[PDB]
Amino acid sequence: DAHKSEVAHRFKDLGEENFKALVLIAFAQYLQQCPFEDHVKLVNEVTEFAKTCVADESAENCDKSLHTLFGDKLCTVATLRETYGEMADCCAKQEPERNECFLQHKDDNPNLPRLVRPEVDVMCTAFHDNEETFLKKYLYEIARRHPYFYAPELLFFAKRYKAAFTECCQAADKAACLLPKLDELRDEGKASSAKQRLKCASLQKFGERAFKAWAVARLSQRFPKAEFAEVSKLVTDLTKVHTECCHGDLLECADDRADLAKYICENQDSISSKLKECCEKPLLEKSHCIAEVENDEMPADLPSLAADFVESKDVCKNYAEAKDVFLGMFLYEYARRHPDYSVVLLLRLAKTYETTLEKCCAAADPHECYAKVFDEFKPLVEEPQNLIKQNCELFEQLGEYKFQNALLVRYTKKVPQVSTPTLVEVSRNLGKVGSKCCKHPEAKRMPCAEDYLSVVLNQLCVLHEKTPVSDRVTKCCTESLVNRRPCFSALEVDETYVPKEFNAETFTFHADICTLSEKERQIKKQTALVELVKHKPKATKEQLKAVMDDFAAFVEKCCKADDKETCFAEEGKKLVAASQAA
Amino acid sequence: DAHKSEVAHRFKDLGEENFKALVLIAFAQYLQQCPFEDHVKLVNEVTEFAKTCVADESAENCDKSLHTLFGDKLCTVATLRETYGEMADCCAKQEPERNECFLQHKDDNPNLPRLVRPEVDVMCTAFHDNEETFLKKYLYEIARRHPYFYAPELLFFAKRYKAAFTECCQAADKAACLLPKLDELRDEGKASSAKQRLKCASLQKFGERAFKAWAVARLSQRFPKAEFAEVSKLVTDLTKVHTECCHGDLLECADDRADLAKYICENQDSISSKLKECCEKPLLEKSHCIAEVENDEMPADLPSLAADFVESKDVCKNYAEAKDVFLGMFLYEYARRHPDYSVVLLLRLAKTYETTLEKCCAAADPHECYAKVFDEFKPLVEEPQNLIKQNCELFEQLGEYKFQNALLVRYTKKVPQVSTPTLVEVSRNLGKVGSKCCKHPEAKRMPCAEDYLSVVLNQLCVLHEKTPVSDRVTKCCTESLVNRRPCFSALEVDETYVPKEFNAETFTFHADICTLSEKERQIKKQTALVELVKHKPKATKEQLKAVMDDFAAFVEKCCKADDKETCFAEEGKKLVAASQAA
Ligand SMILES: CCN(CC)CC(=O)Nc1c(C)cccc1C
Repeated sequence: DAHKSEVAHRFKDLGEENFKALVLIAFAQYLQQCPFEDHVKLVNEVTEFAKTCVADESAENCDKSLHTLFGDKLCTVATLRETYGEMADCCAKQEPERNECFLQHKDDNPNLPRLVRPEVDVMCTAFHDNEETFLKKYLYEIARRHPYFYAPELLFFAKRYKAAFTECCQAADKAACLLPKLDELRDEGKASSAKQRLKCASLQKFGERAFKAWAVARLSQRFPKAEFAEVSKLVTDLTKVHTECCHGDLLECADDRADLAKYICENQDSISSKLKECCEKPLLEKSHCIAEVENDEMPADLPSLAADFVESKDVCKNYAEAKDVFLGMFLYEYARRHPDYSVVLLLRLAKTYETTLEKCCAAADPHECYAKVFDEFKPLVEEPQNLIKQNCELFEQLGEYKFQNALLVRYTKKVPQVSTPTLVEVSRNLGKVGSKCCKHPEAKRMPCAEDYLSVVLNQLCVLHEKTPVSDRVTKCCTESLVNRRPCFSALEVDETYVPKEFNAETFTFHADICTLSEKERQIKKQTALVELVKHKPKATKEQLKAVMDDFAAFVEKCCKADDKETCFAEEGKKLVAASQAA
Repeated sequence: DAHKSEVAHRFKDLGEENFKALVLIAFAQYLQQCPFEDHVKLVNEVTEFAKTCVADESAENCDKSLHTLFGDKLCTVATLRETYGEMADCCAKQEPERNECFLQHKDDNPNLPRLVRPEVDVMCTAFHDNEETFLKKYLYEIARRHPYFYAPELLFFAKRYKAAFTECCQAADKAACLLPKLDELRDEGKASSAKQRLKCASLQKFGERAFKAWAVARLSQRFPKAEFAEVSKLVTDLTKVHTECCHGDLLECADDRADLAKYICENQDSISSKLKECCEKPLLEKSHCIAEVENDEMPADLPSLAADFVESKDVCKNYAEAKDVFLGMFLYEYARRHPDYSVVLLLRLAKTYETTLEKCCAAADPHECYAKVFDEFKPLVEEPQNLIKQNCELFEQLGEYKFQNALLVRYTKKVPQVSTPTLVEVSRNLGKVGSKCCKHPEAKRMPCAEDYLSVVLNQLCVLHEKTPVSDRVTKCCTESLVNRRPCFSALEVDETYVPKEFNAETFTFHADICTLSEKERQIKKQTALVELVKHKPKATKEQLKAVMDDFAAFVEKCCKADDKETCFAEEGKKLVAASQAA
């Protein structure tokens, strides 16, 4: 924007309140390993500095460009820098240089605990004793575990967080009033983080060319009743925003986000009739809703494509002279008239249409060349549906657990070279899709699935990326985006895998297993199974799905055995030695 | 002791703040998981109750005992109990059954992150704004991370903690007065907590005859002015105490520790000269100190053994008739006039005398069979002095890191069959001894080493025991105790080893190494070297140390390299390739 003290420009538009946090995030998303006090200090130190910039724009450094004032204030530590012998010490670099050498250090999976909750009465207690130190830490614990969270969205949560307390902290059993709403939050937040990560990942990995086509797709379905170039307008608007939330430019990311809120609430009419009640609520609750709203009704008369995109004999006339924007119409039109279609599906189609025009505009009699181009669509607009059908029908039989086990093997046979902890975190999550998609009607089961799946396949690629072990994966991950899911399902087994070296400390379990949560114990069964298949890949399931039964009946035998931490080494000795038979 | 409302009978020996702390300890040592806010609450809930026991001796349940009233307030965690999902239903069992079924499985090795201290700028800030909380949080952290750790000592560290704060929170540079004293604190209690564990370990795994003979020794050193009947007595007193704190009875063991302190400070005149002062601090600090004081100046006169034990005509007289306490009479005599000897050396000596008297009282002409027994001592009193002498030179030539490497290679060839993650853990620590020992003078290095060592050897048996892979390592671990160091220092290489199959997926490294910490980046190089050796055992410390350099200079060339993870890919492949040379 046009301003000298760039700091203050945003400071105003966002407000002292939406600063101390939009800045707490920044530090949290950067230094993650660093404690609470360290971050509140630095924020309550960039606040004073940012207060003098509210005075005279030409003070100390007020003229600077945030990134500068940021990284600098970050090297105010150089203390815990011992935990960073290399990396995060590169403040020697200038601009951009070091700011890049910062967005890189962000750990996608930090070595942290789950946040254990104090009992419900102790939470409300701390909520009163200091209603602000409380809400701050929540905003922080999350932002350090999710370095790529939609920074502004993360604000809205702390709002629903405060409210969740301000209401639920008064009733005979306020306890059971609160949690069922914190959990909605816990998850619903964890879900947003995963979607956003994908958006950022599609920017830093496939430029914005790819990104836009996504918005053109999900912004059409959402606001179908709105001009093509009015959407192509919001699409480009939204892009700049998300580019700056991924780039770490939080303040301006929110500043731009709100700027859109205002705007779309102005052109509320030439956009849809669902923004109504959402504009009448805080600029905070504003942005959020607007994007996660309901789709609007289709157009009355519909040109039903065809003549508009396949029949018009002089196709290339508007193609070789347009390409982009022209294909953008095709998308806008197609997507807007398919609130049932998955976003990834519309793109496979559009990239299919593009694969046709570029092949037909190079042959005699082109206007009759394609024609049967929509003939390609059929298997592709069905294949996904037939897949969701299968795996859902299967999910409703094996149940979430045993199902995650099916994948644990299939996906672990396909690429054993992959980190064991990942194969679990991922496979478990793939199983989690069936739970929150096979509850939907056939029409809406299409997106939810292909979408949630897209998300999870990414947190596979973002994990493997830091530690590349199977170039087969990196092949599926780097080679195209709207070809990721198709790629993996296509992967076959691996005869070139040398069965992992035994290691008994692995298949050795202890009474520690007994004192575990139902899930963190399942996750142990999971991890066990993975390291297992990796040990002798060419093994059938009826055998695994037997050795596993044995183990389950074992862990459940030495958790009920009179007083046994002794049999985990006696019966466990037998189990290992026994299973090796077959 | 004795009293009606023991709940308030204790509130009169410590009286709040010394009571609000002992409660935060006992609790945070059981509910190691439940957060801080929960623990503070649970401490007040006992205070306000123990206050209504100051109101009138007989009220609600003031008459109740402690193990009982603690369990009651313990079955208050009706909330948090998912990690206790199959832990703590023993509230059904009554006294004493209920107490046991609690101790039996409270984590002995929690899964908590390493405290990342804030900036010293804010630690002091916090130390002022809220001195009370900031201080009691440390107690909860340290007490939870050390469940079986003594409670009194814990309190001591706490006052020295604030002492380091009240004193150092104002200086041109407080960041130089502070953490040198805090790092000092960490590894001290860490040593005390570990040296504590070993104590119980030996007591439980090897009866108490082996334990008494241990205290007899290090007591005779601490207090050489004391008679024997005095020392002998103190031992049985101390043996009762230590058998308790170990078993878990921390409520009475703590009492007895305070009971004993009275008797040692009662008659210092027939015990030690160094007592005087410490017997002036409150009853709490009068225990922790007395045990860890200093070695009283040797007597003004000494009959220089020999005549007592070597001749006596029939030493088999007051021996074959009294056996123990005779060797104890001896150990006392010997250990009192050898303060600088390690307490483990003195014990090998006393076992060498017994084994001798047993082989000389079995052949006609005893006083001529032995009388030449103090000869076998000559070597075994120098033999250790030899191994500490060498290694110290070596240490002060390679430094910690490179010294550990030489060990990772040595001990690894000795027992390749061991868990890599283990060999590193143990080898590193061995290299960590020389640091906090090779600084001390010549006299205070025989025990310093042999002490700090048997702890590191112990935390090898606890690791190996969990996963027995080499019968000649559990051998050394079980076979005797004072034959641990002698057994391991004996282990030859291993011509019978099957070189761990290649697999270079462990020999591949990725950018993440750079964004690691000083130690944890070296932990990987050492994890590497171990895995290296286990691939072609019969190499040479010439080639190993050689290739260890190429790699070290490689990870350096690849972290600063432009900005590449492709570096590690292309370069690492060149490293593996060239490493295959030799
Ligand atoms: C059963 C529905 N949810 C919450 C009510 C389960 C869940 O969220 N599990 C989960 C969490 C919370 C964080 C990291 C990894 C996992 C597998």
